[PDB]
Amino acid sequence: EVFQNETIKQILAKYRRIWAIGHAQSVLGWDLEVNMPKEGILERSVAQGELSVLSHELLLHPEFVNLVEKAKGLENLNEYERGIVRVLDRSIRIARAFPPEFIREVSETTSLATKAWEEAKAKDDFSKFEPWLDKIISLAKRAAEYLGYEEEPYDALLDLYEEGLRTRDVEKMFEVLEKKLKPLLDKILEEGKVPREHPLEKEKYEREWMERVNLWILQKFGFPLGTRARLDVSAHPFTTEFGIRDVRITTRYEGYDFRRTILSTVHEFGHALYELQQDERFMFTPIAGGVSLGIHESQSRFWENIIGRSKEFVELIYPVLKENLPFMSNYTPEDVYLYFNIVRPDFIRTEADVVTYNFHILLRFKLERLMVSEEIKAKDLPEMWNDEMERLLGIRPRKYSEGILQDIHWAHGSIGYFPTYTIGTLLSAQLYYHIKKDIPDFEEKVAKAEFDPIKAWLREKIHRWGSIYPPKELLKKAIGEDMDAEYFVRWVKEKYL
Amino acid sequence: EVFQNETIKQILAKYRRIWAIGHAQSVLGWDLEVNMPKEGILERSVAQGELSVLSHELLLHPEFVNLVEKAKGLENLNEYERGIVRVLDRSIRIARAFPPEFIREVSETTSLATKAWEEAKAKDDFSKFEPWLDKIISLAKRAAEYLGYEEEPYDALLDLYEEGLRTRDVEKMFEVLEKKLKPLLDKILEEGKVPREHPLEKEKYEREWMERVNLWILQKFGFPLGTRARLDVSAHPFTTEFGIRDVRITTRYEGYDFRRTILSTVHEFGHALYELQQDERFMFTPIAGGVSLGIHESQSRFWENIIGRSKEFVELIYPVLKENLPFMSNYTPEDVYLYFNIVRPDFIRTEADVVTYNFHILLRFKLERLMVSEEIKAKDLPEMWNDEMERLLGIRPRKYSEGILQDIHWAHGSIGYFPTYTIGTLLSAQLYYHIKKDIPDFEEKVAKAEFDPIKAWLREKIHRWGSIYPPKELLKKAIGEDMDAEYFVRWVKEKYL
Ligand SMILES: [Pb+2]
Ligand SMILES: [Pb+2]
Repeated sequence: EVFQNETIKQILAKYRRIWAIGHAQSVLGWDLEVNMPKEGILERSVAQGELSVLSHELLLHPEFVNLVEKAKGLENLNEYERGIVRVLDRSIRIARAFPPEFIREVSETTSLATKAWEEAKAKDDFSKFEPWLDKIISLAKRAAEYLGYEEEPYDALLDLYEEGLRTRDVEKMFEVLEKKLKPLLDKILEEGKVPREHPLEKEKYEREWMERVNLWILQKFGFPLGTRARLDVSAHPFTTEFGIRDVRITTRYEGYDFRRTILSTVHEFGHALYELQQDERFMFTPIAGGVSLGIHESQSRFWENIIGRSKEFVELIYPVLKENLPFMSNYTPEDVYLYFNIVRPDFIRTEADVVTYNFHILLRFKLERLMVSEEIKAKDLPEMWNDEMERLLGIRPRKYSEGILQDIHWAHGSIGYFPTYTIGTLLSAQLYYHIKKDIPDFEEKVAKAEFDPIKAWLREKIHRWGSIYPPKELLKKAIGEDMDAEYFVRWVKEKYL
Repeated sequence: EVFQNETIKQILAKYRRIWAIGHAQSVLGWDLEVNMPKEGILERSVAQGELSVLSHELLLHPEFVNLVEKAKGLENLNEYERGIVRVLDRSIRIARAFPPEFIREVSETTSLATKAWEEAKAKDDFSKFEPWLDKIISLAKRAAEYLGYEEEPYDALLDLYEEGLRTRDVEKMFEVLEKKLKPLLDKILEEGKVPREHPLEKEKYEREWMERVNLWILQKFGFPLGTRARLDVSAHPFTTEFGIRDVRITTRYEGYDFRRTILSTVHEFGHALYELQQDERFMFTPIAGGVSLGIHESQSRFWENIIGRSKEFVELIYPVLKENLPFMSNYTPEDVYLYFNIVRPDFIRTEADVVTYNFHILLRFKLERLMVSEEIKAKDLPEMWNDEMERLLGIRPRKYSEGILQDIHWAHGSIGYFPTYTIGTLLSAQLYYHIKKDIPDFEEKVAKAEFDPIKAWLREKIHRWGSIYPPKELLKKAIGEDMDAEYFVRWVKEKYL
């Protein structure tokens, strides 16, 4: 049926091994964050490394590569079998772009740069990370040359994190935002409409109270606990796919500002539902699973912002908040709504509201493009970051930790990564209007906890496709168009004005 | 220092990969029992299988095998480097003894036999497992021929589960038992000394009560929770070693008969301490970790029976039982002692007291030797089992589930396995007297929760050695003698008379 071709089948058979190591890498990663006794890190780390080299070795074995090439030279194949080849070709390609010596240099520099960044952020000192940032800039440019690119070198890094993404693509969405979203922010901020803060931010809670609420919400979403999924706690919330029938998410309980743990769980649910609603005929193959960071964040932001911060979701969860939270006997459902939608330009990207969030990514996009294109100097980055933070949000970091040092990404060498976050927020708005068309009683269904039709919509339009088509081709096919920042602007306009 | 030789080092480097897959297999196995959502079994199972073949493939790679052979031809090497070779030679040897076609036949037959046994036990029908038992008997004999053996074919299976174990060895310990332990049992059973049952067996408890007690006991043992170890719940208690700095044990809360969860946790602690107190200079090498099932059960039975069922341990935990168990306000510490040491011949091996336990293994030993030696018939096994149960314990199974069908072992094909359980019980007694010599205030230290000297004793005598020496050579070196069933008899005599 789905996989008929003989060459395709020999590929998939070998792929199972590669798939198996990945299954193990997932469990290892998850357990490291969730259960592993502190001192087990050294042995966990070596195990993780030996497998990564093994995995890489298997993917590039002459036999495997020969089969892929061969199959790529076949015209008989259906879309599914073709997907296998597109996906695996991109993998083999990216994998052999880096000379083993370079992969080594990066691992080394990265490891040491993260450690140097980690203390530099805590002690507010950019000098302890500066040199490392210059080394990371050089590697990025080299990487761009190893990968190859048509227009700009930055296209190569961007394409690394989002298949088919180009600098011109990123350049465009941010233009639409700077001219149409920026003013909307100013207007919102000056009318005193929504508040910049809320007293519920200070309300303290005991872990068990909120885990009762989160649990309740996940059950309302139909999250298959104990059967195909799990919810646990970790330093930072994340989602993992051990398989189509085993997807797990985590969250954290800060102990205060309950909005955090709630929306964070919903955000991850969004990533999980996607993996959960994959097509089981693709099990053990490279076509199963989300196609990219961008499409993936479209799913997490859909559930978090489109639904989680909507008034209906607030009414739905309101009674549950009252039952488990004592301090809730002093607030009304509107109080919770205003709380869930506060808008306030601030220093930290991870804390930014939905309106100010994308500007944090835009500035990171500008510094990144310059870093890899012109001859930028690390020692000069802090000021460019600060001037940008000031030009977009009116505020200026007073210490490195509130500015250029807040995120780990650059120290890990993740250059060209940041823009996929904006893509998700944008796509989450676009998707909303398209579903708002086939399900006009969207809001009513949310208020009543009838999410099956919405889950089913997402499945048919995005999820079931897995990695069959590249990100862009996937959108056209399912939404009849490409990404368009415009929707995000309307969504915001229609929500705050 | 420890690993100097160049050939040894190239071996250890390649071994890391093999070691890494094993690290992953452990995590996979553990998570399957402890966290995995029910439906994730298919994908977990395939992952587990692909790795086992990979592992096997790596162990037998010409490069690896050539290095081992080469090193085996070196006379310069220290005991440690030598240990590496002994261990790896035995592994490569055992691994290539079975033709790939045979490994396949067994996997197939085993899988289907376990399923057929699983229903056969539930529906009390031996016919649904009988044919499968005949197939398993044939494989066992073939296996013995593939492995090779000097005296009996059964030596080959025995050696498979306990390096260096011979049928003559097993034959001996059971002789000493049948003539010296058997009467002791009769005497004990006829004087009304210890009871055959206790009312505390019926006392019900809520999970949280007992997990407070278990937790307390593990902390009294110095079990490094959150740092190098964990305690969780699973269908059946077991211990796993993800690493020297990551060892985990589980237990279960039946909900009644609290002795079970307590001693079971202590039993597993025994296995864990062993892995925990390994020598870190052997990390990532084949010499780190327990040498065999036998030595391992010596450690679990040491802590479970030598200490866990001793009067001092009962006094130590007594106050804690009172605090968390309401129904305990009706019993005294002697009541708990009698309860912990009841003696009663019964049908189920896993439930047998320490005095009647070894007879369950002796009968399994007799049927196993005949099955692989003479031309035994599956259809005739039930009656031989029943006559043996009657000849040793006076009772006769009335249904297959109480007899020949109670254990999974044969259906898994684990023939020649059972005797390692007796070895552990025996060795746990021998060890007691040897430690009773260097630490005559043994009992006093237990009553006061001063276990460090006892842990240290075990480390120096057994644990630190890892897999450097074969089981037998290990005993001689550390205890100045070989296993001798006699000690177990005295221990029992000195405890019940
Ligand atoms: Pb996310
Ligand atoms: Pb055990």
